[PDB]
Amino acid sequence: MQIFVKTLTGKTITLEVEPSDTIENVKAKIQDKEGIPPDQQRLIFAGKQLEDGRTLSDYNIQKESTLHLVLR
Repeated sequence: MQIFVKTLTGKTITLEVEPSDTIENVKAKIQDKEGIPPDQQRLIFAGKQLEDGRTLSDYNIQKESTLHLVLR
């Protein structure tokens, strides 16, 4: 499924992911696409900071959802 990741620079990128993917995997995908190191990535959805070892499904992230990416 497609999701959106809205960064603080004005850029929103798209990713192809599965709800069973871990947050760590998603951060690795963001690194692949945009070059941002995972340890700098703070991901937020529905007021919650996302934890590396959990999955997208754990946070009820569905198709066409938007995550917020803030850099540490």
